[PDB]
Amino acid sequence: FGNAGNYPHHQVSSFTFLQNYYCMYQQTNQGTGGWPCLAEHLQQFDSK
Amino acid sequence: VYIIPRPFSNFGKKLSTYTKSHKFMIFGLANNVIGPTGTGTTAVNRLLTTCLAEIPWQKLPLYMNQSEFDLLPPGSRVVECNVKVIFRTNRIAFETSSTVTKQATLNQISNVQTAIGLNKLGWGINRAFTAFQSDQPMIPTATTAPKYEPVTGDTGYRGMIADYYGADSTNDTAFGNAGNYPHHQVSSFTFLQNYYCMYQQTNQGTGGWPCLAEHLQQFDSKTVNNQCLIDVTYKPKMGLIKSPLNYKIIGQPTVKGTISVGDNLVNMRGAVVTNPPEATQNVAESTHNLTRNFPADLFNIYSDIEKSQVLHKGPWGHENPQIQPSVHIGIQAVPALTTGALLINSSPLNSWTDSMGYIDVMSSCTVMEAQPTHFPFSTEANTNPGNTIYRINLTPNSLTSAFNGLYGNGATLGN
Repeated sequence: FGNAGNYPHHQVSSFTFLQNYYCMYQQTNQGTGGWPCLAEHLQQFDSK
Repeated sequence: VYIIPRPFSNFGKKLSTYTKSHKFMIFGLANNVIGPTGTGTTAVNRLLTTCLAEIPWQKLPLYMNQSEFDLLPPGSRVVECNVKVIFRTNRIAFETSSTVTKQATLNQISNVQTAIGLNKLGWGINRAFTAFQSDQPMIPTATTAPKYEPVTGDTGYRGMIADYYGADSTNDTAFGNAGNYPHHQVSSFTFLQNYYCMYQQTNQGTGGWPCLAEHLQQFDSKTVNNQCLIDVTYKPKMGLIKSPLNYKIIGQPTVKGTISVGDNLVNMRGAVVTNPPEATQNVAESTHNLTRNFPADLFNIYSDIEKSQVLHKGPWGHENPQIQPSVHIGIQAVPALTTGALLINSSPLNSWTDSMGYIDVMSSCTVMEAQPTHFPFSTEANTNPGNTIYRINLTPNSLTSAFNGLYGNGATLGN
């Protein structure tokens, strides 16, 4: 509420971020072979 | 009647396919002020340079990675393999600096240029990776052995393979906040580390710079933009890419009565051949050829990492007692360098605006094979001399494509 505190955003159009991005896990020795291929599981367009 | 039906062992043929979307980047290397002899060995010679970046559609890794290669059965041969590229776009700098010279501009005039056969077929050499210049830094300076495999003066740079695929779940040098990334596997741009140029020395032979311009096409980039300008393919004349199949020694008389000599009067040609042009001259050349014929069967590869080994081996792998010739075509994509707006006083043209092109390239190939066996207790895959395959060995490199033709590749190492 406040000049400056936690805003109704949605209720009054506001941008807000998508606070999570995604990634892949993998360790070292208890199992191993390389980074699989994301590229063949998500499509890419020329944005514009 | 009643025929008792014979046996049969039909060994099937594995036939795979591979693809990969590489995102390559080129720079508009300023029509490369020719660099004199890259080596203190050929010292008096030079390289007229182009920005024509080289797409390695001949080095196995452009198509498949470690494993896929790794797992190919013996006798595995690449059937055909293709590349198509799209001028996804190019980017040119914006001088803020006013500095120098180079007047700042929102203008932009750039132009793509592609070319095919030149490489192999014409009069040039792929000599790249380089060593170069400060602002108005697109012309370059140190020639160098073209890099496909990884290079190192103990520190190392490169790894085509690893550039596209990253390291091993354990390998240190990569994996890391900051070390050798899976790129391909997770879309990344990477550069086309080789550009192409032409060699030529001074006095033992002479007449001027031939005309590249009439051996590569040029488009107004923006026009050709986001449209694919490459798509040529090669069906290697002989692409046995894994150690061949061993013919087994279990027939009968003399052919295993003993391991002696079993030779015979055939009256048909059966050995690989050789041209040795005797260039000798006194003000423009005088040549002489001498066909040399030679042997056959020892192996094809070893280090296993000889995936970074060449593709079409038409000049050395004679399959069975016979013969043949030919070279994998070659292919280049790029943008002629954007000239600085060097006002008034430029009456030399030598100021060059940094510009980088993002070319989108997809590579694919087939390679396939069988795993037959004709002997009941024979261990390995096995065939017969009927084909067995045969290599032809030599002291130095066999056809070292990293140094210009005479159509086939001379077998000696340049620069």
